[PDB]
Amino acid sequence: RTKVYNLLKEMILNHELKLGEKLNVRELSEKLGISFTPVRDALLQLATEGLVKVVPRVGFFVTDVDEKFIRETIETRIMMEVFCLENYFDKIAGSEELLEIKGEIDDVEKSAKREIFDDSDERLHKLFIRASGNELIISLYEKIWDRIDLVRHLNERYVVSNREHKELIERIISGDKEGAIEKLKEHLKNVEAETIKNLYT
Amino acid sequence: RTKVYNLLKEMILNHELKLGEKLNVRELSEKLGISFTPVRDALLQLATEGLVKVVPRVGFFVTDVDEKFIRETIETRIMMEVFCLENYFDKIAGSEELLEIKGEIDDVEKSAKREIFDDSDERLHKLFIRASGNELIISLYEKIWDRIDLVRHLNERYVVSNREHKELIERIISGDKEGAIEKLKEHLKNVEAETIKNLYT
Repeated sequence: RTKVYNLLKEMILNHELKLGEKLNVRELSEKLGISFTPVRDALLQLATEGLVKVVPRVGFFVTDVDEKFIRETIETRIMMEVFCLENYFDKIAGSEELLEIKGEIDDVEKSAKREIFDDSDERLHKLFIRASGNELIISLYEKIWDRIDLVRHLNERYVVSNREHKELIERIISGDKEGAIEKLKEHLKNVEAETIKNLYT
Repeated sequence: RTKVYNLLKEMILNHELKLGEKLNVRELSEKLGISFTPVRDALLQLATEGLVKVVPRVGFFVTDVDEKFIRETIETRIMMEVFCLENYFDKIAGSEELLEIKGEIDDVEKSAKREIFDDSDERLHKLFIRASGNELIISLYEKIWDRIDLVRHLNERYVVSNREHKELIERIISGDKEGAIEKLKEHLKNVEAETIKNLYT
């Protein structure tokens, strides 16, 4: 149930199962060599998360992504990341993980290696959330991050995002709370706009 | 389906199925008069929501409630409700729904009827979230409200909460965003403390 959930989610997030694609439990079970029941269980789990849609009298489909999808994700990120950066600022600023990430970011500034960036991006934003120690918020944000991953194909600006991340960390390290928050908001709004523009290719 | 899920969730939230109680799929199916499949489907969804726990080779149980559960809910409420009240203030202030809630509050103060209070409490806090128009945040908050309903038995201070709601709404109508946010945070912290204190009675 979990192995298969994780496998099917990976296939949706990396678009092996395409946005909007019709999903058939039996096809998947045969494709994956896994019985029917845990495939169905996993699809239902994915439906409650919004990555799968269940259309009465028809069946399961991979979610479509439209402007609303992107916008709702970004507003949710603003709400959660800002709350956590504001209220757990000193914990974040003093963390060993912030310094590791800072190094990754410097590496990207030189290499423009997208893979390192992707790592650093997930790590930085999840750090802000993890610092709360609130398992409920952490678990909710894991699913919000899935929505971000789903639209990664539209998020081309990584070189400029990396500069934004570099500056954000500098503000955090210096103690500039309000400046850090403003930079985080600017970054998220810039991502929103770029992501949406690329939706319309 | 969702109907079965709603019935079972309702039985948890009203403590027909007690906190920590072992849930038997066979027994539940027979009680509700339905096939096993949708009962199992519903329990698995409730498990992903945190209202049910799955214990390996043992089975399903209603969640227990402890201090962490309460605290994590309350922090998440502060996060979401403050963000929506801050960013959608004028929309909330001008809504007809705020005026109806205002009237229910006066009913409660005169009458101290709990049932009217519980309606007003859900309506006021959900109004703040609904004003965002963000369906993702609205859908997440629906499940956070389930966690609030689960601990209603610990939340005795409704007469004083109602007076806090009265002041909060007066601050919204007066146009004092900052004062309204302060009062909302105070109210939520006061609910937290007393719900926790009543946990250990």
